[PDB]
This record gives sequence, structure tokens and C-alpha cells, in this order.
Amino acid sequence: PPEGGFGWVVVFAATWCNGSIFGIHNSVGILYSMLLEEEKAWVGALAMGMIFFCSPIVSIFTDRLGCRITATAGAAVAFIGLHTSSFTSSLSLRYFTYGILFGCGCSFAFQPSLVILGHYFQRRLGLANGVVSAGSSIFSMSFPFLIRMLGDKIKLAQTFQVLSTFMFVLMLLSLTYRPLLPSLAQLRKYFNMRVFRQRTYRIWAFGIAAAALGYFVPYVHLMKYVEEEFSEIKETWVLLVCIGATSGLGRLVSGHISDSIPGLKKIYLQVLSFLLLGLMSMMIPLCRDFGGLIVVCLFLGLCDGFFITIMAPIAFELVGPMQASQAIGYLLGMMALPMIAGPPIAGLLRNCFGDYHVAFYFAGVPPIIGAVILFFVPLM
Amino acid sequence: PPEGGFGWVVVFAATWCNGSIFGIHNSVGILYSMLLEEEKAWVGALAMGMIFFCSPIVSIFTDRLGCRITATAGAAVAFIGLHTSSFTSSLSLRYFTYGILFGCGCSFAFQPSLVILGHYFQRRLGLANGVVSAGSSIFSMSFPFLIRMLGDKIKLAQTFQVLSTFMFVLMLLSLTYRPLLPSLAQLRKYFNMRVFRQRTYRIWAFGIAAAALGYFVPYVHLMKYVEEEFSEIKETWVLLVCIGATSGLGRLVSGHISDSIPGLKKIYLQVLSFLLLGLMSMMIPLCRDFGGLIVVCLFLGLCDGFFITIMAPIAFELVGPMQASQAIGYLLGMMALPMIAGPPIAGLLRNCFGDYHVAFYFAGVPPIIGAVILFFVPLM
Ligand SMILES: CCCCCCCCCCCCCCCCCC(=O)OC[C@H](COP(=O)([O-])OCC[N+](C)(C)C)OC(=O)CCCCCCCCCCCCCCCCC
Ligand SMILES: C[C@@H]1CC[C@@]2(OC1)O[C@H]1C[C@H]3[C@@H]4CC=C5C[C@@H](OCCC(CO)CO)CC[C@]5(C)[C@H]4CC[C@]3(C)[C@H]1[C@@H]2C
Ligand SMILES: C[C@@H]1CC[C@@]2(OC1)O[C@H]1C[C@H]3[C@@H]4CC=C5C[C@@H](OCCC(CO)CO)CC[C@]5(C)[C@H]4CC[C@]3(C)[C@H]1[C@@H]2C
Ligand SMILES: COc1cc([C@H]2Oc3c(O)cc([C@H]4Oc5cc(O)cc(O)c5C(=O)[C@@H]4O)cc3[C@@H]2CO)ccc1O
Ligand SMILES: COc1cc([C@H]2Oc3c(O)cc([C@H]4Oc5cc(O)cc(O)c5C(=O)[C@@H]4O)cc3[C@@H]2CO)ccc1O
Repeated sequence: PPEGGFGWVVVFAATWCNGSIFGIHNSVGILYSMLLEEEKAWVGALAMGMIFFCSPIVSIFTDRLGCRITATAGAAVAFIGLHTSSFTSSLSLRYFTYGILFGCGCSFAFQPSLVILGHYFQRRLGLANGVVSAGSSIFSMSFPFLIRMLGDKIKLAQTFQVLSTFMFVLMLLSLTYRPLLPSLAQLRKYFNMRVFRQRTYRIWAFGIAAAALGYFVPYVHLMKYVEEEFSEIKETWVLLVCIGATSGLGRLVSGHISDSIPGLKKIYLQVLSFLLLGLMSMMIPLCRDFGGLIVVCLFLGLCDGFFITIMAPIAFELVGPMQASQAIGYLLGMMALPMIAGPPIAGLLRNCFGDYHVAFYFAGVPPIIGAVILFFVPLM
Repeated sequence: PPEGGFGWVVVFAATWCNGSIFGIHNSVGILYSMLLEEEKAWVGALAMGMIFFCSPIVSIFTDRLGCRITATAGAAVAFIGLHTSSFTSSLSLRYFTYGILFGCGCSFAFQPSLVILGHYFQRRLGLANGVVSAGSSIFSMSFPFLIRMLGDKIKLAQTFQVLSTFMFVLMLLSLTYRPLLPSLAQLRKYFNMRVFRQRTYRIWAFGIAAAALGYFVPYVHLMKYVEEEFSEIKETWVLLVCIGATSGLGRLVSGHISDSIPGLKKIYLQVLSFLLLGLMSMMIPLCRDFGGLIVVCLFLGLCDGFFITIMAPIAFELVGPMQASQAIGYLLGMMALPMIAGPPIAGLLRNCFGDYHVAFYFAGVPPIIGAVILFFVPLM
């Protein structure tokens, strides 16, 4: 492949996808507040989980139709969802219009964004994925502040209109996904399940799906933990700045260095990104000083980066460019449920003991189990 | 060409363009009213005239870029114009955002919609143009009532958002323009002016440009004339129904029958539309009865249909499928000024004498002169 040229354009488009999806999701809570201030928590998770739960279908549509058509359709559906959100005034139409439309369109627009990078970059696929991931991370962490500032000025409908504008620009950028590689019986044709005929992929996906609960618990619950335990410190934005900076840096660096790792050995990066996190999840209760929290945030971002930034290229390397959309889609589908179920269970455990210690101690285990499971994949 | 199949799909898309552009323009006045009701004319004409005045540049793109790219870009610009209209709250930013953006995007999206029809239909080009024109007419005369109903319910920003999603669907449909036939020095390359090397095209375009003032005066000024002179009749919607029905019927019929006329003889149809209308324009200040007004409306619609519905295929026939975008664009550009200037001059004439008699008498002449000019084009 070119490993450059028009590929870089695609990278930009890919970035505009990720940061504009997750970022918008990061704003959901703010939007909820808006609603309350105009009328004086599960739909937000449903819409976000629809990105990964519906990915297996997007994989089929990507193998059959293509990256461009699927991405454009998903972007159009997301635009329509945000549009009808701007128009709807209800608590039942909001659920349908946001979740079923916007999240599904996000899934359809998000699945092909990695397969296209795989189309254009082979030797420098890791670096392109790292660029996309770092840009997406920065944009996602920056979006909610802009949404809050808009809320201070305009109402909810206008905000939904701006989000639909973001989705519109996304769909326009999605047309740069120019194909570069070739492309009851119908039920068995669409669900052949050929990637699950390889032990390496099976065990890799199983480990990644097993790690997700405890992988995602700390990131959601750190802010609440610091707010509860540490009430006498006012510089809480330092934590966010540290996490974001180190996470973007780690994403870029991991994407770069994953290219120099010959074969399946890059899987080892992921284990470390699960090992330390695991261990880190069991030392958050032990932090008595601000500096300890800062160090934990640095390590949290470092662990966050590698996982995603190589999970994409490792998915492309395990099975090949042909069976890459399917592998990515089913990895995402398997991760869909545990990631959503984790933080809820962490909160439930917190409510049953009055402290986050047990929640973090239990969330530190699944990542370690996943790391141990993944450690044995490169050995065969 | 196919003269069918996917071409019909294009026809639908083409329809969605025309009816959705002109219809939206027909709503401008209503929008203005809403603005006043929230704060208690030239901009509307400028935005509409940008469709035809800017067509020569759209012709240059359509021949170097293509119908699909130009149509999508124009639709995107129109969407952005309606968006920023929904957001802006001012009397100077409104002018820019509506006129310069929406009208120019409408020009860019509207010019290729005829060239693509010519691409797909050659032997049945007239019928496709007639279908597009009839659907466009019905949609245009149906839009303002729906806009009024929406205004009675929601505010101006939401109405602009609805128009924006109309433009969005238009842009989505404009991707079905798949090409079917091939595609200081740069200044002379873009402005070669080769269609003007043909005397037939020169005289045809000159006659069509000369007729426009008086061609378009009666349609705008008939409602005002009946409101002023006929104040004792309350069934004024019968006039609109007659005009719309007969105009759509005439568009379809003229488009269908122009295919049976071998060569340049179809130009004669246009001269009839210029002759009768002329005479009709001179007989409006002679109707003492409601039935006479109904007959005049029927004849007005009949004259309206043929002109447009054959102006497209005759433009394609005079110069060929290669120099068709250029011919259409420059015919539109030449028509741009007189069509805008006409009704204003008719109103100015009405003011200075206290009645519409002289205005209609003067507006009846330019169409007759254009008919006489065009009569001699098929003779050589
Ligand atoms: C309830 C839900 C309802 C859902 C409704 C359905 C939604 C989805 C429907 C559409 C999805 C279907 C697939 C879409 C089509 C994708 C494929 C396709 O058509 O081809 C793509 C086409 C080309 O694809 P192609 O495949 O034909 O390319 C040709 C390749 N060969 C020859 C091999 C076949 O892409 C384009 O070329 C279009 C380019 C348009 C450029 C647009 C530029 C816009 C610039 C805007 C600037 C605005 C800012 C300016 C502001 C100024 C302010 C001052
Ligand atoms: C490895 C990385 C860990 C971080 C991360 O995963 C990746 O986890 C996600 C959770 C997100 C936060 C959720 C809620 C809020 C509160 C909101 O509060 C308004 C202001 C406030 C004070 O003024 C009240 O007014 C501001 C935004 C913020 C902090 C989000 C930022 C982005 C975050 C950190 C996301 C990011 C992708
Ligand atoms: C055949 C030719 C094609 C072009 C053309 O005909 C000639 O197409 C016609 C459509 C007309 C509009 C239709 C409807 C309305 C609503 C009305 O609302 C008053 C109140 C009422 C509810 O609307 C209830 O009493 C105001 C006028 C307006 C905007 C017309 C303006 C003139 C227009 C644009 C005409 C235009 C010259
Ligand atoms: C609300 O309940 C939950 C919330 C979350 C949030 O926590 C994270 C997180 O830690 C990491 C991501 C990254 O995910 C990716 C996956 C990919 O495959 C590719 C990528 O480019 C990305 C990134 O860009 C994303 O930043 C996303 C999120 C969720 C909010 O964005 C997780 C689990 C939950 O249950
Ligand atoms: C406000 O000042 C003016 C207003 C008007 C309005 O009167 C007409 C009219 O009589 C006919 C059209 C048709 O024009 C076309 C031209 C084409 O090349 C192809 C087509 O498909 C169409 C049609 O669909 C249109 O219906 C448009 C309009 C204007 C409002 O729509 C004219 C001159 C003015 O100065």
C-alpha cells in the first residue's frame, strides 16, 4: 500500500470520526443536566454500548457493501438521530431517537474507520492508528467543556443542532474511504464465522473480553473516588490534565513502536497495559497524598493508550487484511457487554460497603486474568 | 443511453432538487413575516437570482469536475446556509448567509440536474425533463402552505432546520449522478466560449433572454391584480388551483410531445408559449368576470409549462451532449438579469399610473419580441 499520500487524508477523516463520536458521548451527561434545567442515566449507556454491540453487523455490511457506503450510511443515521433529538420533546421519543439511531449510526460509521486505515497502511499501520487514537483522545476530552460553554449560552435544541453539524461534516469526510483492496444459505454466508476457526484469534478476543470490566472501572470511578475521599483539595483539574496528556502521548508512542515489533509479539504490549493497570487498580485505595493520585493518573493514561492503539493493528495482523473487518467487529461485539456491565457493578459494590476499596480491589482482577490469558497466545 | 433503468432513479433525484429549491424560495416571504412577528424583500430576490446569475461558473465546474461533485458541493453549501440562517440573529448576517450561501449552493446543485438527465436520456430526454418539471411545479406550489402551517406551530430557527434537512436529503440523493458519458491560458481554457460560435444558439439564447421580463411579470402580479381590482370575490384559491394543475399537466404533455418533433422544429413550441402569453398579458386588464380570470389562469399555466420543459431539451439538442452544460449555464446566466428586473419594473409602472393596465400592456411586448426573434432560428 501507499503507506502515505491519500492514506493520510483518510487518517484525518478517521480522526474526525473517533473524536466526534466518543466526544459527543462524553457530553451526554451535560445534555441530561440541560434537560433537567428545562423541566424544573441508562439511555446514555445504551447509546454508547450500541457502538460495540452492533459491530458484528457492521462487519458484514463492510465486507459486502464497503467501507465508504457503510460509513456514509452510519453518519447519515447519526445526523438524523441528532436532528430528531433537536426536534423531540419527550422522555420516550428521546430514548429511541438517541440510542437506537445515533448509537447505531455511530457503530456503522466507526467500524470501517479502522479497516480503511488497514487498507492504506500496512508497514506503518501502527503509526496511523496511533495518530487516529491520539487525536480522538484529545478531541474527546476537549468536547464536554465546549458543550458546557455552549449550554451556558444556547438551549438544548441548538446544541443538538451543532452536534448534527459535527455528524454532517463527519459524513462528508467519510467519502474519502476510497477502496484499495478487493472486496437459509445467505444466513450461513453472512455468518460464516471463519475467524473463530483460528485458536490465536479466539483466545486473544476472549482475553480482551474478559479484561474489559476491570479495565474500564477505574477510568469512570476515579473522579468519584477523589471527590469522596479527597474533599480538601481544589486542584482536581490537574488529574484530568495529567490523564489526558499522558494518554495521548502513550497512544502515539505505542502506535509508533508497535511497528518495530515483528509479529504476534506486539500482543505483549497489551499484557503490560493490563498488568500495570490491574496492579494500579489495587493501589488507588492506598493513595494518601496528591502526588500518589498524580502518579496513578499518569500510569492510568499510559495503560489506556497501548491497549486501544495496538488492539487495532494486532487485530489486523492476526487474521490478515481480508478477514479484518470481521475480526474487528466481533472483538468489539464481545467487548460490548463486559465494558458496559463493569462500572455499574463497581458502583453497586461501592454502595454495599460504603467505600470504593472493595470495588477497586475487585476491578483489579479481571485485567490480570486477561493478561495471563493473552500471555499464552504469542507462545504458539 | 439506457433511456430508463437507473436513469429513472436520477429523474427522481432531479425532481427532489428542483421542487426543493424553488419551493423553498417560494417560502421566503412567509419566513420574512415570521421574522417581523418576532421583532415587533431585496434579499429574497437576490437569493433566487443567484440560482441563474451564477450558473455560468457552475457550467465550468460540471465539465471539469462533474455532475456528482458539483451537485454534492452545492447541496452542502445550501445546507450550511440554511443552518447558519437557523443560528444567526441579525439583519446583515442574514443577507450573507441566505443569499450568498444558499442561492449559490442552489445554483451549483441545480445546474447539473439537467445535464445528468441528458446523460441518461437521449431519445426520451423530453419525457424525463417533463416529469422532472411537473413534479417540481407541484412540489413548489405545495411547499409554502406547509411552511405556513409549520410557522403556526414552531419558530423560525426550527423551520430553518427543517429546510436544512430537506437540503440534506437533496445532497444524499445527488450522489446518484453516476457519469455515463466522457468528461492567463487557464482563463481562456475555462472561458473558451465555443457555444457562442453557433448562430442558432446565439439567437435562441438572445430571444429567451429578451422574453424573460414580460414572461415573468404576469405570474408574480396576477394575484395582486385580482386582489386590487376584484375585492368582492372570496374564492381566490380557485385561481391558484387552476394555474398549478394546468401548469403541471402542460409540463408533462409538452415534455412528452417534444420528443415527436424531429429537430429544431421543437423551438416552435416555445414561440407559442411566448405568443399566447404575450396576448394573454395584454388581455388581463379586460376581464370583467370571474370566468375570464379562470381562463386566463389556465392559459398562463399552459404557456408556462412548454417554455421550461422544452427549454431544457432544446438546449441539449442545439449543441450536443458535450457542450450542453455550457449552453444551459449561459442561457441561465443571460436570463438571470431580465427575469429579476421584470416584476420590479412592472410594480414601478403600476405605482406611477395607479393601475396595472399599463404594466401588463408593457409586459406583453417583450415575450412577443422574443417569439418573433426565435421564429427565425429553425429556418436556418
Ligand atoms: C431513519 C434513518 C433513515 C436513513 C436514511 C438513509 C441514510 C443513508 C443513505 C445514503 C447512504 C448510501 C451510500 C452513500 C453513497 C456512497 C458511495 C457514493 O455514492 O459514491 C461517492 C462519490 C464517488 O464514489 P464513486 O465510487 O462513484 O467514485 C468513482 C469510482 N469508480 C469510477 C471506480 C466507480 O463521492 C464523490 O465523489 C462525491 C464528492 C462530493 C464532494 C463534496 C464536497 C463538499 C464541500 C462542502 C464545503 C462546505 C463548507 C463551505 C462553507 C463555506 C462557509 C463560508
Ligand atoms: C484513559 C482516559 C480516561 C478518561 C476517559 O477515558 C479515557 O474517561 C471518560 C470520562 C470523561 C469525563 C466524564 C465527565 C466529565 C465531567 C464534566 O463536568 C463538567 C465540568 C465540571 C467542573 O466544572 C462541572 O461543571 C467535564 C468532562 C468530564 C471530566 C469528562 C472528561 C473526559 C473523560 C475523562 C473521558 C475519557 C475518554
Ligand atoms: C406557475 C408559475 C410558477 C411560480 C408561481 O406561480 C407562477 O408559483 C406560485 C406559488 C405561489 C405561492 C403559493 C402560496 C402562497 C401562500 C400565501 O399565503 C397567504 C395566506 C393563505 C395561506 O398561505 C391563506 O389565506 C401567500 C402567497 C404564496 C407564498 C404564493 C406566492 C406566489 C407564488 C410563489 C407563485 C409563483 C409566481
Ligand atoms: C459509561 O460506561 C462506560 C464508559 C466507558 C468510557 O471509558 C472509555 C475508555 O476508558 C476508553 C474509551 C476508548 O475506547 C476506544 C475503543 C476503541 O476500540 C477504539 C478507540 O479509538 C477508543 C477510544 O477513542 C476511546 O477513548 C472509551 C471509553 C468510554 C467513554 O468514552 C467505558 C466503559 C463503560 O462501561
Ligand atoms: C420574485 O421575482 C421573480 C420571481 C419569479 C418566479 O416566477 C417563476 C416562474 O414563473 C417560473 C419558474 C420556473 O423556473 C424554472 C426555470 C428553469 O430553468 C427550470 C425549472 O424547472 C423551472 C421551474 O421549476 C420554475 O418553477 C420560477 C419562478 C420564480 C419563483 O419560483 C420569476 C421571476 C422573478 O423576477
